[PDB]
Amino acid sequence: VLSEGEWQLVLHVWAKVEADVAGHGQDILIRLFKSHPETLEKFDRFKHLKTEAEMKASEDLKKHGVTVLTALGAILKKKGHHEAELKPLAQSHATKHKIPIKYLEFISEAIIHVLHSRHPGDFGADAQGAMNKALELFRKDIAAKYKELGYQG
Ligand code: HEM
Ligand SMILES: [Xe]
Ligand SMILES: [Xe]
Ligand SMILES: [Xe]
Ligand SMILES: [Xe]
Ligand SMILES: [Xe]
Ligand SMILES: [Zn+2]
Ligand SMILES: [Zn+2]
Repeated sequence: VLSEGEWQLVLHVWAKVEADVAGHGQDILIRLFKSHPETLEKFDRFKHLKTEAEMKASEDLKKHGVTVLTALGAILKKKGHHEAELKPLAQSHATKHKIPIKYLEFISEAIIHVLHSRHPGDFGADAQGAMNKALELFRKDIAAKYKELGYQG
């Protein structure tokens, strides 16, 4: 697990995301889709977007970015005691959206990239390491639920 000092790094950085949830959310989803266009295919809602300019122009995509970061923020704020918040998410992503664990790894990389881009002064290697650990813990617990339900990977 994360040490107290590492959770402090994560939660203090997260406060910076909360100062502009829509901007960070938009940037993270665009970075995911550009870096890994195969992830687009999983969203019937977005698969029509073919270019980066189209992604930037979509109000619906910006709305979903808020949904994603609001859910992730609720989880991080539980400092690992996130069973009630994580369960519904693991269920829907395994059984309904059918999202492989690898794509959760890809979105974790996009989050780190955007935090670095937006906060070059604030988000040094120690915070980056701590954020990586927090997202790993998130993935580990989702993966366990996937395995339970017979999806895993
Ligand atoms: C940071 C990790 C992620 C969080 C916190 C997250 C959160 C959510 C939330 C809260 C919803 C709406 C409720 C629901 O259906 O459960 C949702 C919908 C969805 N998510 Fe995720 N998600 C994450 C990663 C991903 C990834 C990597 C993909 C695909 C590559 C994905 C695919 C979807 C799809 C297809 C929907 C349904 C969208 C719609 O048609 O309305 N999610 N996500
Ligand atoms: Xe996001
Ligand atoms: Xe998820
Ligand atoms: Xe994640
Ligand atoms: Xe972010
Ligand atoms: Xe987490
Ligand atoms: Zn890829
Ligand atoms: Zn707008």
